[PDB]
Amino acid sequence: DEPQSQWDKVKDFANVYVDAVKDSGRDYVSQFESSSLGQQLNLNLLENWDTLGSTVSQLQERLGPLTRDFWDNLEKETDWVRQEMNKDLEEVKQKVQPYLDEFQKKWKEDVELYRQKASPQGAELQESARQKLQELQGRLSPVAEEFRDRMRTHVDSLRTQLAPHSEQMRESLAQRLAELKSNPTLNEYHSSAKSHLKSLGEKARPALEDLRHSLM
Repeated sequence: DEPQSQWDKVKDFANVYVDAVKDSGRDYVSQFESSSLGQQLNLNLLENWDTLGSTVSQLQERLGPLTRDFWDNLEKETDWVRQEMNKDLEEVKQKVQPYLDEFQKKWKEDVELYRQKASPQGAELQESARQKLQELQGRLSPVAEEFRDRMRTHVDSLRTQLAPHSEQMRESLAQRLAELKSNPTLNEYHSSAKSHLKSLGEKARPALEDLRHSLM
């Protein structure tokens, strides 16, 4: 029992780590979801050119486990980061009272949920499901274009979104425990959903500030 202004501080980082993990999910789902629909979509542009028929030569066959992959994948992550968004908010403020390890604890949780989204089993699933060939051409037909372009763009964008989110996650969570442990300062603002990414970069580790500016 020691009321003062700790509930406000804890509530800060609470949404911080959530803003990142949540931002990575929306971008992670866009790529994956774009791969499946983009596979049959691209192939169609090729056939429609003249053939005008389309089929399930692979675009559909792959689209099956594709959408289903990211589905259950993000389904857990998103559902977690979300439910934890508000939960952790009142959980961290209620844990600080009794003096718990919500700080080091959240680190084990956040990293857990990230290990999933960050590690899309679907990426290696489809990749290994075929194997016997790398990023290149070997089908002769014009279909290799959409396929190859999709194979590369798939893992490409996937790592493109996780690339930054990965470095930021290491910085946020890092300074996080340091903020509650060191206790540098405390702010009072019921941040709902307005420039949450901007305000974060301004008070985040020396690396996100670069993106905060270059991002209307």
